[PDB]
Amino acid sequence: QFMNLEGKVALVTGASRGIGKAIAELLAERGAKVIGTATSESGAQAISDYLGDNGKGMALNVTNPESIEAVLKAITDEFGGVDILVNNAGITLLMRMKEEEWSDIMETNLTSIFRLSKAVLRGMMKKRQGRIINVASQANYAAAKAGVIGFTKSMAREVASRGVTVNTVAPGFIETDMTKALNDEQRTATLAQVPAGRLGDPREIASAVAFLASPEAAYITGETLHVNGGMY
Amino acid sequence: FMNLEGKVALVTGASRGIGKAIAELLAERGAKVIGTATSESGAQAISDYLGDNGKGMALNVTNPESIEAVLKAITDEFGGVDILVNNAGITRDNLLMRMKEEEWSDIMETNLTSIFRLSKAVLRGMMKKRQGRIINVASVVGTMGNAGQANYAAAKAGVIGFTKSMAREVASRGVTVNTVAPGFIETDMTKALNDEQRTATLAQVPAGRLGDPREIASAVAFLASPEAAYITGETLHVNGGMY
Amino acid sequence: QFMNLEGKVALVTGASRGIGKAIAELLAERGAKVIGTATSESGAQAISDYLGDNGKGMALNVTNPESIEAVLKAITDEFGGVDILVNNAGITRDNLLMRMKEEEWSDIMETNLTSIFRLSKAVLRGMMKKRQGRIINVASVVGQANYAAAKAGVIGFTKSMAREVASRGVTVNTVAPGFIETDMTKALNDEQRTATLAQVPAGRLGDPREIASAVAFLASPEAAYITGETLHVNGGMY
Amino acid sequence: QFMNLEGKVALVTGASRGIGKAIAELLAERGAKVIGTATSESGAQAISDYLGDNGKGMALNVTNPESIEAVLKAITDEFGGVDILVNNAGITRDNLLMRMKEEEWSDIMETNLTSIFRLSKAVLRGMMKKRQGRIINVASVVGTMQANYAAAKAGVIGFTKSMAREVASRGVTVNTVAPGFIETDMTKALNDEQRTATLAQVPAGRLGDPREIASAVAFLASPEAAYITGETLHVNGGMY
Repeated sequence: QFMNLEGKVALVTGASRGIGKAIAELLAERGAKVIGTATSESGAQAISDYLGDNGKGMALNVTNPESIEAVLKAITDEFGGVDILVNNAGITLLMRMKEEEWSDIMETNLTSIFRLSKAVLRGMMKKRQGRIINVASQANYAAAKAGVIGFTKSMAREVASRGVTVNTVAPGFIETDMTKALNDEQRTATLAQVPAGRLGDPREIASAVAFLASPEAAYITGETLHVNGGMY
Repeated sequence: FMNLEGKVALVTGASRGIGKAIAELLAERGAKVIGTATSESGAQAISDYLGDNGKGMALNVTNPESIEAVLKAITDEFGGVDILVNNAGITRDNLLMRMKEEEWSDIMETNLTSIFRLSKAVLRGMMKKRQGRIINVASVVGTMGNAGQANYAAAKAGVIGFTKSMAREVASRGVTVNTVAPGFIETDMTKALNDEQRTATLAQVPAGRLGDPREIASAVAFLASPEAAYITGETLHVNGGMY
Repeated sequence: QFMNLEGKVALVTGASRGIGKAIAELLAERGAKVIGTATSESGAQAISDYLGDNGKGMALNVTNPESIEAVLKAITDEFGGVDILVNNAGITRDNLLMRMKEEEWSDIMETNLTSIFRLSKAVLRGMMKKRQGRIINVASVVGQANYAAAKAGVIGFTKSMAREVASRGVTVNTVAPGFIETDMTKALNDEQRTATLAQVPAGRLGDPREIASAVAFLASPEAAYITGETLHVNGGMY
Repeated sequence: QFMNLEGKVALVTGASRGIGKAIAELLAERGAKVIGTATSESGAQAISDYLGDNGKGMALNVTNPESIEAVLKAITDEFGGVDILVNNAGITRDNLLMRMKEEEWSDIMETNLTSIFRLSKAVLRGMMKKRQGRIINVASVVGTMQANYAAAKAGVIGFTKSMAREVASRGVTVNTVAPGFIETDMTKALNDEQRTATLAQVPAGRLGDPREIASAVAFLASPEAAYITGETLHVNGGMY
């Protein structure tokens, strides 16, 4: 019965690969009915393929209110409301950083948190039980990440008394298809920053998320959990 | 000592309270000061209190064209901006659960994206001179404390994230980038409360009084001075011990 | 096989009651062989009584090097080295600074901060030889300048030590409880309870088991990339 | 009248050289009557020599209650109570924890942390009587990084925040200044390749000057910082 998610419906945004995928898979293994999202239909189909009976994939654009609305309705109709929301969808030189780079980061990595969070909150508060977990893996990225943490603390305070927790997981350097493609000199350089002397695995971010999502983390909210091998 | 003679300062949102106190103190320390308001009459009132020590200009920090025009005018008349003080603290209280998306994005544009635009527009000049100061001032906390400013929390934290990150890119060229974070400061709204209400709001503040706008000004003037050249990426809290 | 502690030996200091006890019980339930401590022999016996075959209790004074040494030798001989150390023993000596006495300061430093240094150093060699270890310090957010100093110190020690030992497979973390239901809170009047809950957005006190869960998670194989971290369990209080 | 310290009595512990000295000098230049301390009498005499009329030096061991008491009495008798306390005295005792000795640990605790408790408490009463006071802890320099010290430094910061909350309502502020890599006699004695390597950690691309720590201290000590308390002011050229 320990950290068991039977009966819970989880929505994991941006679940095609790496961290997102590891999270979706672990939540399914712990008993959740899982809905993972991608930006395209084929993306959504690949997610359905790896979840099989434990859930399904859907197409979602987190910068589009209509897409958000349609996806939540479909989830609600087929599975019941979202109990666990994992906001993992996101994207990535100041003297030349352009207006569009800045605002795309704000919309995709920060405002998306606000929108999705607000769209699932009413159902969670009616049930008196809920989990929102933001995964926050460059001045534009930094501002948005810090904003997600500011939002997390502040919102946690408003919704705690209704049984909903709101937290952030902050990965360090994690082994991605992108990290694997770097050369060995670059790999060695990056690891010099990490006292543990290795990259993290996506499954290690998944574990942190699964823990916060469980009944046994009910008194943890407003928290940033760092998973970085000692890097900061 | 903490002398700003020969420096050109732009203080956004200098009509009243904190903004005004800052613009006045920077003028008293020798800076040529340009304060801004959203309207022309606003700009005129600023000109009126600065007299010889500077002038006021109309600026909308959400409008690139307004920004460009204002910086050109400053550059032509005074030379580039040496000190930029961003008022990044124009908000009214509200709960995250109550606020709608338009309130959210207006706060983001006015309080956070404005910092990015203004900062980027003054940086080239500062880096060419190998000397510069950018100081972001967060909003005052009002009657409803931190709970009341949940609407601003993401923006405020973002300004701090931007500050640390950008400080790192520009430090080697003699530009510092810092934030001042006021606590509960005396405003017209707080003056209007009764004494029982003041004490109640003050129960959060160990110092047992509200801060004066001049105290925020001092902190800003210190960071803006030559004697703070090794301070950057920092948030300086001026809050009488709250939290 | 998930968050399973089979084959691991855990030492939980100060396990007589509340948080300490919850931790020792949960670690046993997850498969660890657990040694819990108290300051007296009868304390140690009560701990043996609730662990039964999953471990035993021992008398330990964390301000006494000899006591530390004797306890570790006994653990090592009987069970093998310590794999998991939970530093939970601590005390309070509240008072206004203007009245605070030398002894109230130094007892807090010795019991709540230096003890972490001593116990941590005494288990580290074994853990580094195995390339696997967990050290978890439990620090309550609880006239407290002495307690505050010591707690901030434990956090500084944690971050700094984590950096030295990470590359040898040992993690070092802190769990920071907020207001938790203990014998002390149960004894307060209803007006005082309502006042303390006004500080907590979740609107209830935490359960000792909820601190135990956090500790058990960090102690598990699945938290191998988490180190130098403070995990706050406080219902939103900060 | 700006950041003026005329009429204030300042005690700066550990004022023989570097940061301590720069602080004592600056506070004197801003008008304070300054008492700087060293561990020996000749140390105290050198301090008297550089302060001349603006103050004097005294011998003090911050791990010895009797020494603390004697020094405070002498200050009080001759100058009046301490208005500004700068706790700068500290040491390092480096070592990996798996080899660090009990005495290294406890000497650091006593010298860098408990000393703050003792000196702070000893000046507080006079400060609260006047409804005006400043306590500033300087939590010293990183030196080509120093692991033993981290617990004590973090403790000083915890103590600072917690104490600030108790005494704020009586006009006393309590803050910390946290220097980064500062040019000292020890940094001067590194080779050039080592200096370059350290500076790679610092975005500003140079070491700080002791005077720059002094400025931060003098600001916090002034009337114009009356609403700043419980704060750590970092002076590190962007390092971290």
